[PDB]
Amino acid sequence: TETVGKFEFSRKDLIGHGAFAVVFKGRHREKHDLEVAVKCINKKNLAKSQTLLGKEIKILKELKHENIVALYDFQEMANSVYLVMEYCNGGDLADYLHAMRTLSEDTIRLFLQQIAGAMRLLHSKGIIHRDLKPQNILLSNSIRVKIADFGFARYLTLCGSPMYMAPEVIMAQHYDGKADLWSIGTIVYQCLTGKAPFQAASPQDLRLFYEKNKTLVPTIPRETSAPLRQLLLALLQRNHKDRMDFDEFFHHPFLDASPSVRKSPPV
Ligand SMILES: CC(C)[C@@H](C)NC(=O)c1ccc2nn[nH]c2c1
Ligand SMILES: [Cl-]
Ligand SMILES: [Cl-]
Repeated sequence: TETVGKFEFSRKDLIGHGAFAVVFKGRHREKHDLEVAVKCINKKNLAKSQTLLGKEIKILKELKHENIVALYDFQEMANSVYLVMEYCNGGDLADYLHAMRTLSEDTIRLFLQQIAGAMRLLHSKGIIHRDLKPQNILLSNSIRVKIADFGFARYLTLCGSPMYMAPEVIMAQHYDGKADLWSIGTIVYQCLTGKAPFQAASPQDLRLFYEKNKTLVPTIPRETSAPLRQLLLALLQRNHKDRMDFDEFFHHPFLDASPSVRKSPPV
């Protein structure tokens, strides 16, 4: 059993693994029923991992929201760094989509309302996440959504998953918070259809695709509701000048419950 301050964990309880972090389920050492997640360095990418976890500490100290993973404690050592965080017991959106294949528009609305709340705070603070993808949208059991993985966040060297990155980011142009809105659009599209809207054989081929095609239109199924169709077209604008801004996103009709009134749940 390893310890970080008043918290402990076994590496048997591996719950997350990225290029730049390994995450374990843990517990409070005094209150054994208090579950946590302990985010550690990935030694395969030590230098970068250390840098990113350091940055994440600094960002999350400033960010407190019900839809952003909470930071409870942290320790920074010479060759290692540890973040003690809110445990999310429902895995991530990547696992969920693999299992479900596609989500109902109602489920999408439920998750996106929560994302939108978190993003509202980022917007106010002038923070861009830059690495939004299904792997860092965490679920917790009434499914709560929490945005994680803030190591790449900046106030107004990125690597991750180019299929979720805005054209201006891929093309090494100026970007702002609207780059996160593109990412959200791609995620929403994937929840709806099971696939990313724009794919290529390689990151370089995706760049070439975005460079060549000054108008990008995602293929939205005929059966998609008018509000969701409109939202997806506006989020997935190639040129950020044309892309929906945060205000318009936050107040979009799709982010209101449909149906507005339903049955009370089965007894
Ligand atoms: C695997 C990493 C690269 C990343 C995507 N996961 C996390 O940062 C993470 C953070 C807090 C959590 N609390 N419960 N589960 C969690 C997972
Ligand atoms: Cl690559
Ligand atoms: Cl490439």
